[PDB]
Amino acid sequence: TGAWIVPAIMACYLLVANILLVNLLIAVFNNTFFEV
Amino acid sequence: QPFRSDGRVIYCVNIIYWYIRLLDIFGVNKYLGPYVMMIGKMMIDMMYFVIIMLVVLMSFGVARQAILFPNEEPSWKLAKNIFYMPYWMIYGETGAWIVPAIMACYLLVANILLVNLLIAVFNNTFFEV
Amino acid sequence: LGRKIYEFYNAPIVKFWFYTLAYIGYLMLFNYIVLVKMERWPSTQEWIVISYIFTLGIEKMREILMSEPGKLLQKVKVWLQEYWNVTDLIAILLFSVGMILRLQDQPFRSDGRVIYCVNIIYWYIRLLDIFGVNKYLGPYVMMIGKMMIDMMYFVII
Ligand SMILES: CC(C)CCC[C@@H](C)[C@H]1CC[C@H]2[C@@H]3CC=C4C[C@@H](OC(=O)CCC(=O)O)CC[C@]4(C)[C@H]3CC[C@]12C
Ligand SMILES: CC(C)CCC[C@@H](C)[C@H]1CC[C@H]2[C@@H]3CC=C4C[C@@H](OC(=O)CCC(=O)O)CC[C@]4(C)[C@H]3CC[C@]12C
Ligand SMILES: CC(C)CCC[C@@H](C)[C@H]1CC[C@H]2[C@@H]3CC=C4C[C@@H](OC(=O)CCC(=O)O)CC[C@]4(C)[C@H]3CC[C@]12C
Ligand SMILES: Cc1cc(NC(=O)[C@H](c2ccccc2)N2CCCc3ccccc32)no1
Repeated sequence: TGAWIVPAIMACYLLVANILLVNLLIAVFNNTFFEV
Repeated sequence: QPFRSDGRVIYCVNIIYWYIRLLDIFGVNKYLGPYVMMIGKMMIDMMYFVIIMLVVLMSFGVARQAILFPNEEPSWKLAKNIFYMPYWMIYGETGAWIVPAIMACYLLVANILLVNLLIAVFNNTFFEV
Repeated sequence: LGRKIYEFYNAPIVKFWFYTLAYIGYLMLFNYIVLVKMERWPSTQEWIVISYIFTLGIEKMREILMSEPGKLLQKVKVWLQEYWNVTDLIAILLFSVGMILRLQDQPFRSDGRVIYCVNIIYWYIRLLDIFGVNKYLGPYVMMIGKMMIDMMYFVII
């Protein structure tokens, strides 16, 4: 009936877990290259 | 036989070079030539990266092989384990907490440091050529 | 000929290459004593690693004694201002604790083996300080140094 709160959790997990934070990390480690 | 299998293996390792040899021709293409020279610079860059990658990675691998499987007899299969098992350790898993610190540092320094260092290195080498 | 030998072996580059060949041998013997069996009494390959750690401890004591300031606490603080000296001392007391636990019977031998297995990690990481001098590896070592602080601030988020 209302078993749809869980796929929203997996959907936000896929949205913010790798696809945000990992690309933030290559961006951070790319900016620190030329400064040193 | 069994020298026919050795000749087949030598043919099978020669076809690799006879495919790699096409990069010298590709070196003349206005769009492939920069990529061939980029492979040429990235070979030296990855060669210098490989020492730090080994120092980071096979030390843990030795740590995993000395924490787990504590009864491995002296044989040459130990070296094959310590540079084959951590190569495929993606799917692998009172005071029994020293091991999760090892996995935690492994996840911290193995991919999430060295791989991003590698896209950073290969991104800096783009505009210079 | 003796003057030539003494002039060769007192050179700093010769000392550096001799010292890193002795490390490479130390890493080899430490890998051997963490992969092969370990009994009530240590083998030759483990007594060599024990003697390695004890002679470095004596060398670090000579670094404590033979330095520039005259006060003992002042020269101790000056030597401990460098982070690598701190982690080297931490590894020396860690190895002596692991050896003392290993010299006892079971289950303390497993604890000594675990302490050896966590000390080999630092004794591989210590090579980054040497790599810091390579014209091509030194930038990468400093990049690891900045990326440690960057990943530490990233880890909270
Ligand atoms: C840090 C990087 C650059 C190199 C790491 C090298 C190690 C992975 C090697 C170097 C010394 C090797 C050991 C040297 C000697 C032996 C004995 C060998 O057994 C025999 O030769 C049987 C006969 C006998 O000696 O009794 C089995 C492999 C083993 C443990 C080797 C396992 C792999 C080791 C630890
Ligand atoms: C900077 C330098 C000191 C690095 C080079 C290290 C070598 C000088 C060491 C490392 C491994 C050592 C060996 C490790 C084990 C043995 C076996 C040991 O013999 C036994 O234990 C029983 C007899 C046997 O079966 O050999 C005799 C010494 C020997 C050859 C050692 C001789 C000295 C070696 C070659
Ligand atoms: C000059 C720099 C690059 C250092 C070179 C170090 C090597 C000369 C050492 C380091 C590890 C040593 C090995 C470590 C352990 C063993 C096992 C040892 O065999 C045993 O302990 C089993 C019993 C037996 O002796 O038969 C024989 C010597 C050997 C191969 C050693 C031979 C000498 C090695 C290769
Ligand atoms: C045990 C053990 C450790 C070790 N090596 C060092 O920890 C280090 C070193 C590391 C790599 C290459 C060369 C030397 N080293 C040895 C002597 C004391 C000392 C002083 C200042 C800086 C380095 C250094 N050898 O056996």
